[PDB]
Amino acid sequence: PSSSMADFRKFFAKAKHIVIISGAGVSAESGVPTFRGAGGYWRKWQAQDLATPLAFAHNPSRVWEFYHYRREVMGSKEPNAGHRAIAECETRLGKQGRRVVVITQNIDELHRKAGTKNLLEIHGSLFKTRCTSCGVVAENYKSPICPALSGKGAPEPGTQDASIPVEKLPRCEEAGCGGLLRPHVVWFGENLDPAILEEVDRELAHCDLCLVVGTSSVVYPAAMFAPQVAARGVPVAEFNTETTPATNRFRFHFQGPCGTTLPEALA
Ligand SMILES: C#CCNC(=O)[C@@H](NC(=O)[C@H](CCCCNC(=S)CCCC(=O)O)NC(=O)c1ccc(C2(C(F)(F)F)N=N2)cc1)c1ccc(O)cc1
Ligand SMILES: [Zn+2]
Repeated sequence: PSSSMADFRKFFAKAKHIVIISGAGVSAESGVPTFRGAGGYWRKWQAQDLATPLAFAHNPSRVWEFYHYRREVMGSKEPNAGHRAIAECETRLGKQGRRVVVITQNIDELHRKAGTKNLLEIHGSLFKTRCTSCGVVAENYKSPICPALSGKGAPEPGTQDASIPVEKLPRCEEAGCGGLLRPHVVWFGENLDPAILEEVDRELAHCDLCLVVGTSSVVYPAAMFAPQVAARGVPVAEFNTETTPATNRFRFHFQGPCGTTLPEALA
């Protein structure tokens, strides 16, 4: 694929509807642990070990400790220059009648924190809960999310399970429910919400330029979104620290941290 910033910016100057797909690399550049690839371990595990319905069924306390840790670390994390360039682009183009929408794989809300408004969080959020009894989805920023998790979630190998009884894990506050909450995060083996897929597809089907930023293009179905756009004939530019299995489907590839390349690309 082309690495001509000038040719990319010619498309950018005329694009009326830009889709920006983002993944864990953008979060890693803010120091967010992503628990995938080089993104870290929590105790002896990575995300694919704990972000599953079976893990939560068998050890909901351990899975809650993991997500508790990740919630609490966010207080010290800020959007990076990549997030900011993306948010600034949306704002600037929006005044010109031009649409920018972010479709993110990330669950850390840093695009929101940066001021992105047109945002599809296709895997949910660290800061939402879903009740396993009544299905209600709620925003939750409480620190700690429940008292039993105070001081828990420590990430060092050999840390013992808190083994919090399910009654003392986060519980639904809807009147008359009281069910056990789970993170409102899409886990491996679970499909994405059909309403979110419909919203994704509406943007993919109408965009005239697509950027795929900081993603390894190995998590499906998200990894197929930018290839679908390219197959429609629309230019796709990949901004990533390395090539990926999807790179050769795209019109452009710009190697480097997104905080380095995106401020120039989206100026
Ligand atoms: C990493 C990696 C690669 N794994 C994958 O891509 C797998 N994908 C998956 O498993 C994804 C979900 C991925 C969620 C990722 N969540 C993240 S990144 C949020 C943060 C998690 C955290 O950090 O805590 N799900 C699916 O791909 C999926 C698709 C269809 C169904 C379905 C059908 F009927 F529609 F076909 N049966 N109902 C179910 C699941 C996968 C595995 C095998 C397959 O054949 C297809 C997909
Ligand atoms: Zn409930």
